[PDB]
Amino acid sequence: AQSVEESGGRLVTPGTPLTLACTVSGFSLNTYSMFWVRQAPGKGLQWIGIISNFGVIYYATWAKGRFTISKTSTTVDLKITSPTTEDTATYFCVRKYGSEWGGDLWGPGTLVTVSELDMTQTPASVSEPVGGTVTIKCQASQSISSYLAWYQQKPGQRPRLLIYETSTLASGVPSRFKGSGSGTEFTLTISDLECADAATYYCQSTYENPTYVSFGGGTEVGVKS
Amino acid sequence: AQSVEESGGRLVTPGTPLTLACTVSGFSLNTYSMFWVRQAPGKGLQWIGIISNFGVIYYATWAKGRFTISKTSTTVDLKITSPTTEDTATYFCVRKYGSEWGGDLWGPGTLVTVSSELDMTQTPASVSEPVGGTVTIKCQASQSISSYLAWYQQKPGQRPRLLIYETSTLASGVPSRFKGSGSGTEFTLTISDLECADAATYYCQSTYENPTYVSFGGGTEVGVK
Repeated sequence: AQSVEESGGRLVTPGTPLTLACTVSGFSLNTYSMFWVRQAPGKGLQWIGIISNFGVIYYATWAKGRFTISKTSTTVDLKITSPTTEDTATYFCVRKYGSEWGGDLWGPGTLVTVSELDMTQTPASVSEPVGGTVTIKCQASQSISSYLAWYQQKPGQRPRLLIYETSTLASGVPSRFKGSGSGTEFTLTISDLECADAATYYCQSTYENPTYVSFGGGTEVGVKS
Repeated sequence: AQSVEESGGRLVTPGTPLTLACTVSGFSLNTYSMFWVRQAPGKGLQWIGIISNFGVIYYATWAKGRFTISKTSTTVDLKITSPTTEDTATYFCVRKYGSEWGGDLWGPGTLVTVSSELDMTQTPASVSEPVGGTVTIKCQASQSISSYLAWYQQKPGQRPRLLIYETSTLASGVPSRFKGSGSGTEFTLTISDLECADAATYYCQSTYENPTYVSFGGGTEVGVK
């Protein structure tokens, strides 16, 4: 079985440096690239940076100077150089799938407490009845061709990949989830809604450049009963 | 017969003053106090101010200068004196229940778009348990607020529903699976025999009868997985 797990999260005082670890099971970091994502409580997902199987690192522009990535044979490490209260978040390491800068295997995340493409997601929140239809729209500042993934996140759980390459369905995801779009306009449609489908959904630019990798703000989907 | 409805929400340019109306059915503004709450998209609930049945107004400290409340025999009005982009939100009027500065009847809310001191800490931010499980949410007040605490339920894209007032007293229609407890600074909500219907955001609110002490928690997303 292939799995991923983060560790190192704890309470800390501003400026006290901190290192998090991401330990992998069932695959080699000699084969697979890994990346780090964070999520402040109540806020959405934010990309920090990526390290290739050959150890080439790319950081988001906002993260440069604030974070250091490094790796061992079995561990990917994230150092927070000089924390502030704005760095309070759950930190996830994610295993990159082959074709794009998206992730198929997420860790449970580790909580840290401290005492340029734009993606526009609509709507923010929506509830429809069991059997209903929901449509989420995602709009990209620049053209990202087919490099778009959709993730599902239940409250207090990790994101699950639903769709990669705009329309390709991940293994075990039912065909009720339909992805479509090209360039700047993308949509996810959930047909025959079920209670299990209630979650937050995020679009992500999986374009292979750190300037272009971006998460939408999220869409809370509820189911009426 | 008893209901509340807001009106006046629209797109506006920064600085253009705007008045919203709250019109009631089934009760007298001679008997009941009314208060205004706002909710930016994706963000949580924020109290603006209250007007008594006798027309005595209290504003949140942040709201002073930014908002004006007034009433006619059948309408409660909220004026935004000089809107900014930070004022973009759904605005709710709420009918105050007798014992505390909490609200039992909420309107659908009206959307305003603008385009060109007690602290409540809710733990955890997000949580999922399995159907039949138990969920426990903690709410922590900066100062002692005695038994003046209410719990609200909000499904995505809907209005809040009052569950519990006076710390432990169960509102009309709410099943006994919802248990509230606490005193002073430490309060908890427990949902027993979890159901799909229960998946929502839950907010605690200080219902202390002073404008410096009225505050909403940041919310807890509850999932059912």
